[PDB]
Amino acid sequence: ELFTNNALNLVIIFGSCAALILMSFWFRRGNRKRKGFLFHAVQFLIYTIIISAVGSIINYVIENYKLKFITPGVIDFICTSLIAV
Amino acid sequence: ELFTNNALNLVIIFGSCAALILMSFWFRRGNRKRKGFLFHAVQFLIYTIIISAVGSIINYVIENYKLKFITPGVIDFICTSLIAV
Repeated sequence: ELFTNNALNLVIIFGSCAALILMSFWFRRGNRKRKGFLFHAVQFLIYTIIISAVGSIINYVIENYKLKFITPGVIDFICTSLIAV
Repeated sequence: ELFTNNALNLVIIFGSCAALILMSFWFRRGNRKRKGFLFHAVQFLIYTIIISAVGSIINYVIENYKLKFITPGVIDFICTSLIAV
């Protein structure tokens, strides 16, 4: 659905939009338009936040529609692999 | 069956085809037709991916047809032995 899916998503779905806003701010770089070290650190941090939110997003999808065969072990393994990469 | 088995296989069965495509690409070697060190490393990695996918493939076979007497402990022991070899 659309309204029911949005209601069940709670703030997990809005995490992607918030992270997009944060990425736009980092493109503006906030206080000063610079990059190096800490900039990459905070970018990696909010990417990890993106993946953490996506974990709950996909956890709700197979819980509110159908369990199917996702076996969330594999998706958390994939998320850890992406974080490592 | 054929259609039901394919539907229940999900992307685990297609992992073998994807790995075959990756092996063909490694035969083409992608950027440059060379080998050594990292080439063997990535080949071992995608072989491990093959075995990991086959684990779930065989896990679904005895779950959707009949449990029988496989005792998945022995098959994971065999897969670990093959990885070590």
